[PDB]
Amino acid sequence: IEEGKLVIWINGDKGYNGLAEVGKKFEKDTGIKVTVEHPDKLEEKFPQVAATGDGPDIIFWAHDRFGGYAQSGLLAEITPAAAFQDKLYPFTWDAVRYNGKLIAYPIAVEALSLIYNKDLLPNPPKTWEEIPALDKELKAKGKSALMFNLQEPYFTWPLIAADGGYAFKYDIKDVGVDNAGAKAGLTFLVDLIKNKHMNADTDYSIAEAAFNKGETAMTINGPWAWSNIDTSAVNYGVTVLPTFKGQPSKPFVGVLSAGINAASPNKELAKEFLENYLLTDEGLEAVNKDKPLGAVALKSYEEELAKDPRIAATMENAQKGEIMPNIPQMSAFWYAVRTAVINAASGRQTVDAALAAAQTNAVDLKVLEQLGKEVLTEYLEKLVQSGEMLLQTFFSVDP
Amino acid sequence: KIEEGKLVIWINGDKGYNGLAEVGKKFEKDTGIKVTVEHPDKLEEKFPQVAATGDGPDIIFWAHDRFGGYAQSGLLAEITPAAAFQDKLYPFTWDAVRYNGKLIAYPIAVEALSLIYNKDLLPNPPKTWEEIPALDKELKAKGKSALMFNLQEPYFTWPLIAADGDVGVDNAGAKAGLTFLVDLIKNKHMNADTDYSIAEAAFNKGETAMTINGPWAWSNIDTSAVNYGVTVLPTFKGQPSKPFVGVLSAGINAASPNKELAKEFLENYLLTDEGLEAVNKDKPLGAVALKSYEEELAKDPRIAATMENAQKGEIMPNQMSAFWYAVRTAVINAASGRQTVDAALAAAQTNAVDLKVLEQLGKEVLTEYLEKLVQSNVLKLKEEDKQKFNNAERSDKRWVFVDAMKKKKVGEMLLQTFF
Amino acid sequence: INGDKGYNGLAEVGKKFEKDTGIKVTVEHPDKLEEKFPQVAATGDGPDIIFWAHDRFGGYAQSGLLAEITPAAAFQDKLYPFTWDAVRYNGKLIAYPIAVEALSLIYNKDLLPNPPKTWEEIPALDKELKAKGKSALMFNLQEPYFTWPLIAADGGYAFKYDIKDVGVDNAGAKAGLTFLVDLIKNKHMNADTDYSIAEAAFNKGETAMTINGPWAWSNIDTSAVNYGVTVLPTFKGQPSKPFVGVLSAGINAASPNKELAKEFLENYLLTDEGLEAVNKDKPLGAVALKSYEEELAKDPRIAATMENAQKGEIMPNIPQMSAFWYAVRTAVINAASGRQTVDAALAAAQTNAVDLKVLEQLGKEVLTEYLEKLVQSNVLKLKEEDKQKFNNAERSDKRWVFVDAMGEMLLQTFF
Amino acid sequence: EGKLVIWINGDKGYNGLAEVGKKFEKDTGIKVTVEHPDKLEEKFPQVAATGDGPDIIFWAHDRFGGYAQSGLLAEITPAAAFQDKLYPFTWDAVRYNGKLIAYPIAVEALSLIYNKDLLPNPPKTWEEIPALDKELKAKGKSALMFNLQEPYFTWPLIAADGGYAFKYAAGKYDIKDVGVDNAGAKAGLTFLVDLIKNKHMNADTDYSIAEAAFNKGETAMTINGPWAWSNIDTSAVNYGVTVLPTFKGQPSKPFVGVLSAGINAASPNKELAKEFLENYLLTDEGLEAVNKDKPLGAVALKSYEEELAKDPRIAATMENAQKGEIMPNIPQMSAFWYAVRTAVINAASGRQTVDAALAAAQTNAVDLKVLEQLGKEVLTEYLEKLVQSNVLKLKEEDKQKFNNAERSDKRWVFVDAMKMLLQTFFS
Repeated sequence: IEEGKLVIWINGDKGYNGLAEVGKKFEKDTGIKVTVEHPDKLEEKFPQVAATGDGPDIIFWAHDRFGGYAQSGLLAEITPAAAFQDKLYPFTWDAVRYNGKLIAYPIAVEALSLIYNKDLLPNPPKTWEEIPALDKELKAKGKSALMFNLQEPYFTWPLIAADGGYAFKYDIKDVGVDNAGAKAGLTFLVDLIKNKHMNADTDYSIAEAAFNKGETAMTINGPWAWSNIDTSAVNYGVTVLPTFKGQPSKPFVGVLSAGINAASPNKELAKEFLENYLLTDEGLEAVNKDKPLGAVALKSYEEELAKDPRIAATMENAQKGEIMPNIPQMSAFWYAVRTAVINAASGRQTVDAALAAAQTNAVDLKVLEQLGKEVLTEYLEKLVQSGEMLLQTFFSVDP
Repeated sequence: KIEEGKLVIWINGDKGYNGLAEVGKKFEKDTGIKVTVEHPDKLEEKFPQVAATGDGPDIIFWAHDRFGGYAQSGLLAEITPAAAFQDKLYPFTWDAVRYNGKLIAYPIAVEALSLIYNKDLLPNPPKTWEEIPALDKELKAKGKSALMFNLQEPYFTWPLIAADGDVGVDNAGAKAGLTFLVDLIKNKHMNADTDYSIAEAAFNKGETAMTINGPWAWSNIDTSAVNYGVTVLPTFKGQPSKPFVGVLSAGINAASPNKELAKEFLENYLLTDEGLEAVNKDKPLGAVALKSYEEELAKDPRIAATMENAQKGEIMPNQMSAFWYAVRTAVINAASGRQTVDAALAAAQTNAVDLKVLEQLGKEVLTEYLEKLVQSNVLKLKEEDKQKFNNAERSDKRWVFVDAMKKKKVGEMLLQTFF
Repeated sequence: INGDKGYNGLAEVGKKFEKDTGIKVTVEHPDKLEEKFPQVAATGDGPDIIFWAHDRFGGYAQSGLLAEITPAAAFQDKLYPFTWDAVRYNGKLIAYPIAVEALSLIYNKDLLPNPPKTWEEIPALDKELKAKGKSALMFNLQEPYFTWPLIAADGGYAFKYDIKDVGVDNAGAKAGLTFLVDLIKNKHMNADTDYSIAEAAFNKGETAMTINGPWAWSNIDTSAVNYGVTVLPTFKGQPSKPFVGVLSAGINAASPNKELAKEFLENYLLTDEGLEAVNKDKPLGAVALKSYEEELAKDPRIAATMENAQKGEIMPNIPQMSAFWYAVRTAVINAASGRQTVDAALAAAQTNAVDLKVLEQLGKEVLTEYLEKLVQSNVLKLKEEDKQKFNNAERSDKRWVFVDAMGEMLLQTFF
Repeated sequence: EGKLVIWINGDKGYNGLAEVGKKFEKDTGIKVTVEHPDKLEEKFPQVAATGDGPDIIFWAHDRFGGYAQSGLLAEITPAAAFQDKLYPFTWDAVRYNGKLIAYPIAVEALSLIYNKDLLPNPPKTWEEIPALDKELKAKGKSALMFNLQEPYFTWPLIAADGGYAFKYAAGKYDIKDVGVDNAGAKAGLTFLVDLIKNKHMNADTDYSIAEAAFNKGETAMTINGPWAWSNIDTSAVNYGVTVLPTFKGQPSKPFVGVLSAGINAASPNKELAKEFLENYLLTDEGLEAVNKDKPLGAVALKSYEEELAKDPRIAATMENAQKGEIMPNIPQMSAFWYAVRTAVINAASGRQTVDAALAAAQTNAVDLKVLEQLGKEVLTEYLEKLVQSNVLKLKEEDKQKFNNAERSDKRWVFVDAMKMLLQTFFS
């Protein structure tokens, strides 16, 4: 680790030079050089580059895959002014809340939104319960109402959690698929499949191909999919997700966050650059020019971009949507939802039996996984006397 | 990506891939079957993946070091070599390729360690290990050393370790060889930290009289002058040194509709007095499997020495851990001196069988991990592959799974988290 | 033999089997033979024959203690078909069925002169019997040996005809368990009635009918109740599936006389007076031999014990009672307490069963190599030929060959 | 609280601890009842984890360290002025992690016991043992017989020329530094087994074989502690104990255990002990009344040890304890006991050489405990599935208690929830 200057590590999602273009505004006005770098495999270098104290002082990544950094406790806290915590939506600071204090800075926001063909469906439904009758009307014209990815729990969980449902009780303690409100949401979904308003084999590609070829009226996707539906000429709107039993569908919210290192000796100067330069109207648009940040959580700027109705509804779904879990890497809980949807959609179990078995099949999958990690930890500790070769030694030929 | 009527062959860029191209189109001239010879971005792994989904080479060109993984997964078709064409290939050059009573493919080249000496520093090499310390006695007046080879890899050390004489790496004769190896180190005829880079760099500049290497090194040695000879490895106690012998073979896919014409290329065209030399012109094969034309090369005394060394050597181990790590740290500990030679052998043997225990409880825990994934049908894998998973016996479930996963949602991230 | 069946009653061969043959031999009953012979042949020694309950001989067959047995087609028709499947284990017969045991509906002829033949009569007829201060039916529900007959009454047989995880989530176990729990919500029966609470209810005489086999018969004799026993009620046109325990004679695999054990068991023990002599000391109950069983069937309860066993369920051959008992254990208590739905309780207990049995053999595997390492280091100084025996035993039974070597059993290193 | 309860092993002077304990009719007006349950050291941790048990417990110091990691005890509060009245090395014996744990009572170590009618002056070196046994074998006897099966008896000679169990670093016995493979460990070990291969000793002798042969006059010497003394006074031998012989000029180092006591962590009366201890038990007549019943051997206090030292047997016990060094407190000591012993057996059998049997034993030991922890974890996760499934009907207060306990002792907590499922892994 070095002192005298500040740095930044970002990928090719958002403009690598837009941040540079805002980068030298800092050093032009201050004199502290800010190098801006884009390491290949950023999410795979940081806990490596930081655990010994080296690396950046600040850094950028998402909030959904952020459960590998906070667990090793590295990102230092920030005492932002109350006047600063009032520049972004009050619910944004919870997405980067940990142990009680801060862990990074919100910049923008990402969430699933209801996408509908405006010519096929001029007024999209606001209610899940009215789509089966709507679909029957549309299948007589050769179309389907709603087609989105049923394979990944990321898309299907909002409806399963629509009735009094949410990921955690606030921290594991157990898998969160037990509540009887998920029975109601999962029942409705497996019905849309068994009554043939939906197919259980619909993946992301099939749902995307059906919408831009104009074969379906609605689909579930995020701002990342907006690029490919504009190549097609389908006239589409973007609105809030449909409600169920009166409660709104709440998707997962991914938020890019500007964390800063605890081994970082330029703590404050990193605050001055992010708070007073990056995180206001002038800084983001330098970033937003090279590549769009999507909806940004900064009230000042979001509203002027909220003139785009797609970006405004993307955020509206995010404010209601609940925060992407701090226990992730996509396992445990993720495994219980997916196996519950698959077995119930094919009719092997009623939904009551499916998610009850799928959840204890999840917790007992991770007692096997962590058991296997230990014997291999003991394996690895033995040959220390002398990363994928462990696959051909254990997936070898002989028994 | 499969096809009927073409032959596609894949080989490392180690080997002349142009040579096979040279032999390839001559095939399509006398026949009409257009052949394509590529050396894809690292074929050692890409093959098992694309084998399982059915595509890939019709003929795969490789050694019999790692064909364990290929035959038993069952996607390298069985062979039918006529008896009239048998009787030529060395009695032993198949034993290496013969797996599970049935033949996997046909061997081409044979590669083995050979004692490499220059003729400038000493005219005629010593034929046994025990006299090396005495000859080394007066090669330092000039300032030079007699022998430097790689001591880190068991591939080089094991020929001397087991030169004298489950069972285990700890035996009465393994002491003898190991004891002689480390006593050379304590007298500064050799150093425990000498690796492949140091040993080859010293001989190629000519301050070492003898080395132990294979024909893969001869390219760099030819390029760096040094008038050198190649002979049989030094004897220990009276028993010959037995190096690990790789035979480089030609596997053919089991998903290939053209398996008849795949042989037609290897049998009557590839392995001949002519087409063999065609690939070897651009790539030194060392010794070769055919006999009608192995002895042309045997005029070259360098290639003859490796053949005599290969006929005495063992077949490489085909399982890439345990015993290999036992011999490694047994040599490492005793060479640095911090543990007695017999203390190192005892400590190596218990770490080895404890390595295999810790290894195969992981394989049992692993087999349990995927038995749970197939049952929950998290994958939606075809009902055929799920019952076919449950039909296969316990040890091969791991392979039936991943071939029932390369098919297509992916469960490759579930498995790569397990490690 | 053991001390619960006839030692001398079967030792009376010297007076018959042996005289014709000139082959002197005779039994003796070591006490607590439960887990005591698993190793006298683990040598090649041991007796030629052993009798004991069919509970679990499969653990003593794949480990190589029981050879294949020779019943002729004419001799197999001398015993009931269902008892051959008791000792039939992976396609081979490893023993000779002698006597069998099963549940039966215990009626009494004063409250209800004609007992119910189906299960749906008892909710509707329990009414009559409810009011007057009693109850029509009640039995142990806290251990699945009693609850499984009705739960599995509609559906597949599971064990009669590979053994690992047939599964309890079948739609029939729903109908069985749903009907049973519907009996509790209508208060035809209460959720907390195990063995003694159920027997004391019938031995203090405030319930009409019960479920239990022959081992309890004497307790109803002493308490003044006039009862018989009959066949269990059918559930949805299909008979109930009570667990059929069998007493069978297996003959060792290292035995010297493979065919002399068969010639004696088949033509001398398994004949009318052969099994009789031991039935004189013993109420052998229902016997597998159709010839004599018909004469014991004068007792209408042995005929009912038999009839319930013919269509009954064969006892778990392997160590399945580790997962299955537990699978059908936790499924009932979680469902009867209203904590889970019948469907949620079945699939959970199903998957809870096979994933804890996986942990257990895994714990067996790491312990086996833990104990195996202890004998390679000679830390215990095992008299050597107590240690070749350990190294040459089957990788599974190796952990009990190690107990042979020297009661007291420490190992408390794990606890 | 209100009363004082004592646990002490049944082999000690437990009732001699009542005469001293019944003398509490002074200002304390509090009574004590001494109690001697067997398996006591096993039972205290499991019941004191729930907050019950005696106030003070007399036990060897080696297991007090395994207790205090779980916080089964409480902070000690000795004054530094009275700390000196004991022997300063005994304070390091019970000092654990940087703390105190107990108050020293007795010092216990091995010593050379000889037959004077057979052997008038003992040898002071191990090197002259083989020549002395050569003379006694001519007369039908042997020089030395002691238990070779347990490394506690063989450790003094294996450690003379610079052998140690775990190296004391700062306040801590270095666990990556094992001293059973040091130059003098080998020097002591071969000489131990050359005694066995030259037929001077025999690898089959255990404690029972040695004790009977020594008290029947069949051997001239034996190695034992103060516990075996009374059996030798019943014997017909005129015996005495003395220094242990030196090896290569250095004296042997026997393991020094101290019998001492603690004050329960959740105990309701912690200050009430401290007097019984600090002021009473530990006074000249305090230990005299328990040495009255069953002798304590060497005591940490001076003014009564000095009275005891006039009998040369306890003076030899204390002196052999001075050159000996304290037994570590740490769970890895069992891996030490396993490593040293399997090395002795295979070296005494000629099965392996001494350098070879030592190395094969050491990594056998830690590879064995690797399987132990792996066996404890699959067990721990296995019983978690048993209580979470409610198969054995508990919940009430016994279920969340178990689940809130830290994972490491989710076992002991579970089988003290037995208000049955035993060795099901042997089926």
